[PDB]
Amino acid sequence: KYNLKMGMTAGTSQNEYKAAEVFAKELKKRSNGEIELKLYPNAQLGKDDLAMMQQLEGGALDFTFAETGRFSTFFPEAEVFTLPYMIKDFNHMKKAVNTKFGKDLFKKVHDKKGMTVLAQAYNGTRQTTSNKAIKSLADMKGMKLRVPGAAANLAYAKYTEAAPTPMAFSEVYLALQTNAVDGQENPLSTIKAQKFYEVQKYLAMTNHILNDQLYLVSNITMEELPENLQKVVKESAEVAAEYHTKLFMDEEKSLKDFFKSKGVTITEPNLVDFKKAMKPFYDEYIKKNGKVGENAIKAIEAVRL
Ligand SMILES: CC(=O)N[C@H]1[C@H]([C@H](O)[C@H](O)CO)O[C@](O)(C(=O)O)C[C@@H]1O
Repeated sequence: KYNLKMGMTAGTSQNEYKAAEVFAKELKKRSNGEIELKLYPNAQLGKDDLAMMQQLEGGALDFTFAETGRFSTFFPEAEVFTLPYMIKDFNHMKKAVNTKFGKDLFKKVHDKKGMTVLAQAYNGTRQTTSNKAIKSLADMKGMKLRVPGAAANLAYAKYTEAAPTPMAFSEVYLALQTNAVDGQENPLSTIKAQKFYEVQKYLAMTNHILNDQLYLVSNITMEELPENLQKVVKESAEVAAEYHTKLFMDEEKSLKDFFKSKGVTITEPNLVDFKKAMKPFYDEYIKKNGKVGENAIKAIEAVRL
């Protein structure tokens, strides 16, 4: 019997965990009990996604979650997948990772980082919450905006003239409650699941970064499994990914109504000022990655539709 482990930053209330439960359910079903997957949420295995991805390389951890743009830590050119206002929708994201650039990235992740991408899911589009109303770009000036330890999110806070305040995901609620920070930044689904709306009187539809979610498996783990069970793992992830995608999609259809009923004021500021403010980070990306970065942008821009 194969007792596998899956770690994640998301809590048990979030859609990521719900889809992971389906993943474990499919694994046990399609393997006739040979494969049993235990879930380890709330980042109880490591600091963040970066720590758990490193655990997959060593084979200590079998499965974990990761955004495609998060691979920029290992392959700098992959940051194009998480550049602010670069990805339009999930259909664009699906096609963006299926470019020659996207396919080469996953291939490099396999060859050099010991991780195999099983499936891709939609993990929501990020918005901005605050204790004060954000109706223009000037309203975010000097606010202590919490962001994850990622360059794209840090840049978004910086070029909106906010004060980038990086901290762990588990420490966000308390920080908002005690007004240590003035606001955070996450998809609507995450905002509801982690109940950030309980401590945030405002919500700005900024739509700056789209998050996908990759079902990663350790290369060592796949090597320890019979070939037919490796196919089970692949198929189980694809099933969960669809369920994963549908969860975020369904909520984003009616979550704005939910928040407004809870007394949260939802603003929809003009985003052409937001998009224009992100230009120096694009220059930053290009200067760091050179022609590789330029061609990557033009390749992903082409499949936006
Ligand atoms: C797979 C994964 O760990 N996603 C996490 C992301 C990424 O760490 C970040 O976007 C960088 O890619 O940040 C969070 O949204 C956050 O801290 O607010 C939590 C979320 O669980």
